[PDB]
Amino acid sequence: TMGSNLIPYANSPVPIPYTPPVTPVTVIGNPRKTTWIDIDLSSEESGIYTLTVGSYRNRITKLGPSKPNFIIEKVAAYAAPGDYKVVLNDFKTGIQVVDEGSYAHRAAAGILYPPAAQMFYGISATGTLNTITTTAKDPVPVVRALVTYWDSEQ
Amino acid sequence: TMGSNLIPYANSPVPIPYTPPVTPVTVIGNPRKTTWIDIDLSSEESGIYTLTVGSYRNRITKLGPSKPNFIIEKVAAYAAPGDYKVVLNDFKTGIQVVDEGSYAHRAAAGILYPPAAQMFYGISATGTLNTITTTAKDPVPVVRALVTYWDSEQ
Amino acid sequence: TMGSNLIPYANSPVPIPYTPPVTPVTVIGNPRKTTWIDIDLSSEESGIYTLTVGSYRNRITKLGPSKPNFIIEKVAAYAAPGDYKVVLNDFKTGIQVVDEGSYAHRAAAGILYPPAAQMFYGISATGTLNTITTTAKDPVPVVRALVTYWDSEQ
Amino acid sequence: TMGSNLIPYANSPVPIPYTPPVTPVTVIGNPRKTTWIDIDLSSEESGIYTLTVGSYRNRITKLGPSKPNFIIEKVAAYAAPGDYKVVLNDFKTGIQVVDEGSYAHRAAAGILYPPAAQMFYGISATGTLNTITTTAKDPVPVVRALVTYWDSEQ
Amino acid sequence: TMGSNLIPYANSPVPIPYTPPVTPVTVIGNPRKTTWIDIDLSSEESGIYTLTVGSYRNRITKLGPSKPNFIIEKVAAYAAPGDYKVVLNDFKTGIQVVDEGSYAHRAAAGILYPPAAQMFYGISATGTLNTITTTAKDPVPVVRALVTYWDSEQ
Amino acid sequence: TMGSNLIPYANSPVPIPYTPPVTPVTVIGNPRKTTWIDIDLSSEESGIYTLTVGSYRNRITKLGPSKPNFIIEKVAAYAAPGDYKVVLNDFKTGIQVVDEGSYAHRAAAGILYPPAAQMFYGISATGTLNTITTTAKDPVPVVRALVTYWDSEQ
Amino acid sequence: TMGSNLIPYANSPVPIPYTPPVTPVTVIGNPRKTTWIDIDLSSEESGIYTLTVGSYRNRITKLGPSKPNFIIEKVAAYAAPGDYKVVLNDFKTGIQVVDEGSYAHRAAAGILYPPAAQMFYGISATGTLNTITTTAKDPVPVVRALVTYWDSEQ
Amino acid sequence: TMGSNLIPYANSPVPIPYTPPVTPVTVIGNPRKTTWIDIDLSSEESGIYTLTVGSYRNRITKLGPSKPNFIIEKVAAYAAPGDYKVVLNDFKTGIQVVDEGSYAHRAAAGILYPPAAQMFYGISATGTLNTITTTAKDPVPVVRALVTYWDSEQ
Ligand SMILES: [Ca+2]
Ligand SMILES: [Ca+2]
Ligand SMILES: [Ca+2]
Ligand SMILES: [Ca+2]
Ligand SMILES: [Ca+2]
Ligand SMILES: [Ca+2]
Ligand SMILES: [Ca+2]
Ligand SMILES: [Ca+2]
Ligand SMILES: [Ca+2]
Ligand SMILES: [Ca+2]
Ligand SMILES: [Ca+2]
Ligand SMILES: [Ca+2]
Repeated sequence: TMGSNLIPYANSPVPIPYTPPVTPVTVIGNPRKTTWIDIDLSSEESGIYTLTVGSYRNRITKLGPSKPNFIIEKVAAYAAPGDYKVVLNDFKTGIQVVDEGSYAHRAAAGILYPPAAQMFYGISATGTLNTITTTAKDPVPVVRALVTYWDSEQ
Repeated sequence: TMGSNLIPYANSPVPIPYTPPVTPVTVIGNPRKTTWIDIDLSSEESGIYTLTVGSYRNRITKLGPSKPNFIIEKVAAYAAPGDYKVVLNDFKTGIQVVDEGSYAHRAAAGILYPPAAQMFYGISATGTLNTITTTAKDPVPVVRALVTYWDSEQ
Repeated sequence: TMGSNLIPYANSPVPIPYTPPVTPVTVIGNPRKTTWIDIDLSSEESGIYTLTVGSYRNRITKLGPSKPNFIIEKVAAYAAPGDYKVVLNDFKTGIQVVDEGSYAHRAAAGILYPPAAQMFYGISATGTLNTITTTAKDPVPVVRALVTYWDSEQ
Repeated sequence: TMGSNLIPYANSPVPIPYTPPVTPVTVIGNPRKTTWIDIDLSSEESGIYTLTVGSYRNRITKLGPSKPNFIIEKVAAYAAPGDYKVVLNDFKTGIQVVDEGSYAHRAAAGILYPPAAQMFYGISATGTLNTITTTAKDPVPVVRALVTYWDSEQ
Repeated sequence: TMGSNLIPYANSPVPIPYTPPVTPVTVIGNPRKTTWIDIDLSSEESGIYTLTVGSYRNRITKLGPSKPNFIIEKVAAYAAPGDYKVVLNDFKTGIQVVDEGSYAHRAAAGILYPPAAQMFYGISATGTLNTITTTAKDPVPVVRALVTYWDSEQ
Repeated sequence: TMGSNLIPYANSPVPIPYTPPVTPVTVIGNPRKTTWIDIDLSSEESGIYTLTVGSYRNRITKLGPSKPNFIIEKVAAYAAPGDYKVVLNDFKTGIQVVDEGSYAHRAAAGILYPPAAQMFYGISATGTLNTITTTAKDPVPVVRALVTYWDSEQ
Repeated sequence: TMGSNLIPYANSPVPIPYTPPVTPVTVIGNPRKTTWIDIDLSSEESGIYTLTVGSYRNRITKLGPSKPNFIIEKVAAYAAPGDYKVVLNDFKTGIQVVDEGSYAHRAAAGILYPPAAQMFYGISATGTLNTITTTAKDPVPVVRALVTYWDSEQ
Repeated sequence: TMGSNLIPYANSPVPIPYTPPVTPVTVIGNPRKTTWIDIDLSSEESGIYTLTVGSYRNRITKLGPSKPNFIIEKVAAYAAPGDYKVVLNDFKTGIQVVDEGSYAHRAAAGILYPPAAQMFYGISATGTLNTITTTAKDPVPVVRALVTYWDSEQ
């Protein structure tokens, strides 16, 4: 069941011997993980919430790595649930998305980065990546991002 | 293709907007990864190489986590390729495996831990888990282990 | 026919009410357009016609955007229809294409940029991209390029 | 795959030559784009929000064109999500739509312009097109409009 | 058989006339070739063998080009056949692979660069790309790399 | 997809490890390439344009090799597009081809060398291979040749 | 029937007009012909009849060409019909064939030259190609040869 | 493959013996060849270009025979590619063909001689066969003729 070659498999508190392959497995020292994350977005009175590389990086250090490398496949910004507008933006290209929402279906603006737009951000990389703009005197928006992070240290 | 709901997908250096779900995704703060690892096994003149929890832990810190939790699903010990014997052992139960090998098919002894034998080892856990015994005046053996590690810090 | 949910559709000078979706549509603030363009190529006595980023950009400002971003998917250079040669070149890689033509089938040299060769050129980007070389004392060649342009200003 | 006639297609950072058509492509100097837009609607104490041609035009200049031409295929007005009423109107014909809504399904009034009702608005055109009427002392409504805009300058 | 349009094809020491196409073929001045290469790796007492861009370039000049451009699709490092370990690494990302091997199946660590990880290296590019780490006092490892090289000079 | 044996393939800027074959690949140090070329043919007032081995060789050095070996599989000579005649000839055998053409279908004379007529020309080889004869006071003809070139230096 | 495009074909002493192709046919100035020949073989008292290149050439001048090029695909030597032996030989390789025959089935020795053994003999080529050996005081043998001859003069 | 009766056929530089037929092949001393030819047509200010038997004969001596016999199966006259007229004529019968052409499809007038109109022309035959008439002050026309020539000398 789990590669039991010698004796029958049976879930029990007692292990099971097996014959592993003739050759040790090829090992990946710094593996990768694709997973959604949540970003804090401390309140801003300007109404403009800037997503830097430091932001994603510091939020990715809370998933385990200390000095992470990452890429971004998607970014969704959700406003507060009320009658609010959120404007998501890619700082380099200029792609701009808008959505207005109600209390049930809150505002949702997403940008999607194809493999040719995906950019690798190291520990020395900085700069602004995405920018969120809500009307001033509004709650803080909700940001979700699909990243592929991995350890840098070899 | 990648969840493009608004415009057609096309791999290019320019991102693609999309409509994310009505609800943010459920996020796992400390994810898990099942992967084989390799353990150093500094030379021992007794011929006996003890695998403690500190060993697996220190080798799992090199995969990214600083204070990891882990379990073990398998352990394979491979001797040097020559005419040598390796004896693998589970210290608690007493399961003992032996193999002798030639230069092509090197010695290979594996123990397999079913879900009821899998034990969760935290950062405060210690003790001896596995013990490898080779004849004295022999090369250091090769240890492969399938672990499921994850961050502990919340 | 056009999303008429309330009353029947009928083309007439009188509009038709409808029920739009529960949620406003996700809006793309700076949309993209993939389209062929034509570049002027002022006469050169050297016989060498250099295509800079400023060239494509100034020719893309005539499609509407003032400060455009763009990528290039293809470049075809066509010589004059007579007995002439055109040499197209990518300045960075070094890819070089040649064609000789007659009065019916004029010379045609094309370079094709796959998604990994497509490069994003902003408003601060400059440099030479493509180079066309015709024999001196020849008519000006004809350049066609498939670009994906979009507004930069957010 | 992308019109590769000479060599096989392979996504890589290196372009691909190809044979373009015998004749250059027919070029459209001022292309068109059909897309939804969002209109600001500065607060009004009368409760009546007038949509002029200048409104749509100024909101369409933010999509890239400086002096745009446009037509309108649809107009949806959404009120605030609470217990509110929105009245949408075509100023010329007199078509009037009403909807009352709750916090989940917010008020939604749409007018739909068939090809015989679609009117071309230039840069010299003015006048009132649509009129929205909400009860005084109410939030500003949300307007979505499907336009087909294009550059005017030749 | 080989495009014989005038007379029948027959392999003989006498050529065969034919009617070539109406238009000369489109010519690629600097063609590309994807092929595996072998890198020398002069002995190092540190046990660490650094693969720079100069390394691949100098090994690619022996395939014919003088000033080559190239990309890398794969890198496999093979240790000596004995009881040895090889650690392959991508210097930028941090991907790390390990393998231990016997006399028959020698150690083999490979990294694979997808089209979005493939990077174009010119004649002015430098820096470290891959790093191999073997225990000190060990034989030199064996490096195989799939490159797509092409001439730069136009 | 590209030989990914360890993890799933996904085009991204992050490489993919893999298990290469048990044995390094057999490497070809001086590879071959079959491709059409174009030859300059400086104007001649005699009306006779002689194609030596030096001609093909110097035109093949512009494809990358410095000291190339080559064979010839085909030779097509195209005259100017007007009302002209071209006479192609193999200097050794005596095969002679003629064509007259109009402005649309320009003159085209081709000779085709089967594998028994294909001759290997080294860097010490010289002599006349093909001879083109156009009426004096005529434009220079266009020569296309399918060669299989390869590096000589070992 | 014979390419009659204008009027119906009818064999009669009156020609038939037709529309020839848009382009004149590609012309072969020195055509080739594969045909068997017969060689005189003036009597020799040694019993040995040497076939030089001059022999085949002089016998091929009687088929029309003055300065011919040729290759050889086969050589059959037939002895006199009585009780005689013929020995055919290739002078370069050393291939030797023997046959003895009766009055009905006369001696027949053939050598067959595959496309890699076929050699092109020009007007400057000389040397011995084939050698026939009959017992002294015997009639002259009969030689048949399949040649591919063509004019050399361009 | 090529009549190999003794040993297997294999293309190699080494010949192959075979058993030829019991009887030598029947030999044709002066073979025939049907092939198109091109005729020079020195410029004429009258605008009338007369095709004698000497013309075809002298143009057929350049295909190899010195004193040839021939017949004619077809004659196509092509004018210059511009706006010109060509009139082809059979001098004996009186058949007259006309065509006017443009720059793409040049003028083309053909006469076709069925087997009863085909006439055998020896080395003593003379006279006018075909006559071409173009307007004076025009380029020289292009004549193609399908002949069946053969050696006369026995
Ligand atoms: Ca690491
Ligand atoms: Ca269990
Ligand atoms: Ca954690
Ligand atoms: Ca890509
Ligand atoms: Ca914009
Ligand atoms: Ca315009
Ligand atoms: Ca080059
Ligand atoms: Ca051959
Ligand atoms: Ca070489
Ligand atoms: Ca000749
Ligand atoms: Ca007849
Ligand atoms: Ca004869």
